[PDB]
Amino acid sequence: AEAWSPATDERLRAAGIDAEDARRVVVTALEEDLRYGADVTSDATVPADAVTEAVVASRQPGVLAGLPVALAVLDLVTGGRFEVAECRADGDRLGPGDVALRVTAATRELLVAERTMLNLLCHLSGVATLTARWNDALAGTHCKVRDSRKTLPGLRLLEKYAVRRGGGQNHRLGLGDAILIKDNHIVAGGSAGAALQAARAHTPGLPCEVEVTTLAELDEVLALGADEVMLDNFTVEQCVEAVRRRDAARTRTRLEASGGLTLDVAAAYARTGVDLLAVGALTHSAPALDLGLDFAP
Amino acid sequence: EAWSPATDERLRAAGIDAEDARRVVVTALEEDLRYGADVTSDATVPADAVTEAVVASRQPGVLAGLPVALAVLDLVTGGRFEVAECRADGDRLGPGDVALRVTAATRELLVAERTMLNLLCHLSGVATLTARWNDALAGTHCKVRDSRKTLPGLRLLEKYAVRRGGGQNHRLGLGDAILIKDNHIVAGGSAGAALQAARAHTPGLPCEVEVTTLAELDEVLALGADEVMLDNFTVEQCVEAVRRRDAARTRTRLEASGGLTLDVAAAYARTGVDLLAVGALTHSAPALDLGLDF
Ligand SMILES: O=C(O)CCCCC(=O)O
Ligand SMILES: [Cl-]
Ligand SMILES: [Cl-]
Ligand SMILES: [Cl-]
Repeated sequence: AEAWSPATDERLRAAGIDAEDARRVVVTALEEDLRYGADVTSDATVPADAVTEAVVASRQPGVLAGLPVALAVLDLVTGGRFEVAECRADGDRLGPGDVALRVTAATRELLVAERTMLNLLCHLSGVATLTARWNDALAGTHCKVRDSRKTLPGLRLLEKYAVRRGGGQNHRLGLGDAILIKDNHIVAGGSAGAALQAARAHTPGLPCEVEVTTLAELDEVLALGADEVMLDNFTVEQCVEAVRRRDAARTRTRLEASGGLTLDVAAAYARTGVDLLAVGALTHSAPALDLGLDFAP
Repeated sequence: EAWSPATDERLRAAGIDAEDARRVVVTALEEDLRYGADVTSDATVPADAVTEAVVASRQPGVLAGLPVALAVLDLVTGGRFEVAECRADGDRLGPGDVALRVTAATRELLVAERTMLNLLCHLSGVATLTARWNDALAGTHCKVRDSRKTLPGLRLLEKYAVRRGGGQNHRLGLGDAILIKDNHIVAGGSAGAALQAARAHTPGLPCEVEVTTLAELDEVLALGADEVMLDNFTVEQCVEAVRRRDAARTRTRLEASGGLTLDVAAAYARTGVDLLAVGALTHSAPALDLGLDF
């Protein structure tokens, strides 16, 4: 059905969704479902001229994300022949039974679109829902939660979007848009300070963060006025000490805790005064939110 | 942007679709490289540096995706890498067990590693969760199967990982088997009518029909349905369903699904049903924690 309508492109861009990446994801997903042939079940049991109303409804409480992409799927499958009666916005809180979308379209085309629409909605809503749980554990502090490059293959930009819809902040998108010095770079470079100085000199225009595993490495990069330091697998007490040394250096380096973190210790870490938590699980281990598509009776 | 014959051979020996795997790998590398080169490593790691690297598990689980991770490394290095040691997909790993030992240019490992690990940790996570469902079903004849609730773009690799965890696949897509769902019956008005229409249309294609009530079950058992999916039946309703199937004396295979979770898996396996269809295997599998250490 080759590409959807410009109205759908505008809705994707209005939402901050990368439209070319979303097209690749959608076209690929439909292909996974249709490469063995037409929908035999529906073609045998549903008339070609049937049209129906359908409701996308949540079965669990959580945060909605990906509804513009699901509409792009339906737009593509129907060639634009659908009408929306009702829709919630990405970022909205849903409870069980809440209706996220009500649409009318040819019944056979809804049956083809349904599973691709839901696989996208449920995963992205699951990401935004988990992100919101982490963000809520940070209430009462100024701490924020951030994601990582531990995304699922092919879904990076959509999952980064979902993290934003859940109240999280995006970490860098790839290897070339920001520096993140890690232990292999510190070993190679000769010290934490040497790696930090080499990165600053090689690409002075990029954001620069250095990950440390010890308080000794932290002292080095504070002495060089690093803008942002990732504290790798620090205990809560080591974070308090790290924050103490940061406050005394009066460089106002941002501190980001990472590694060894779970939702039940997130509030404890935020209380130490670190500025950020970096959480891989937001994208690599987010349980899907259970949404279903139900035809009108 | 092509890998070696040795990799095509590896993927085929494993039963992995190579064209799909190429699409997944190339797409995933582009996600990481579209903003420019690995500026961090280019500033700090010598261009001539070479290192051995170990993929090791931090947690117990089942390995899956290792030939795909090697295809990533093959592409990034242009074939310039040495394998010293490898486990096989489907092997059980414990903490510290070494899945893979390779030697390559250090900068190329640093470009390859996160793509390799995103694939390896996800697919091993799918296989690991599948294996836990299989363990809960041990001592019964009930088997676990997956579904079309796969992450977009990852269907064939995720279905592969379910098999490596000891699970069954059913339909790969919409076209390869008939599965009459609740929405088909809503649209038609009758579960028995939908079954007969499907049977008539393509007599040799096996029909599975999904029911939500014991009265619907009665209706399709009377028509001699070959396979019935019990949608959101409780444990007690499945026992009742097995009873009515036995009383109707049909050979109908019974499958249960609908929000199934691991803490009730072992109970559902003792209802008499033949299969549990579990969406969570593919849409809610926690990643297996694997790391790559120089
Ligand atoms: O949408 C389909 O084609 C199958 C969906 C199975 C029912 C569900 O959403 O739980
Ligand atoms: Cl935004
Ligand atoms: Cl950044
Ligand atoms: Cl196999």
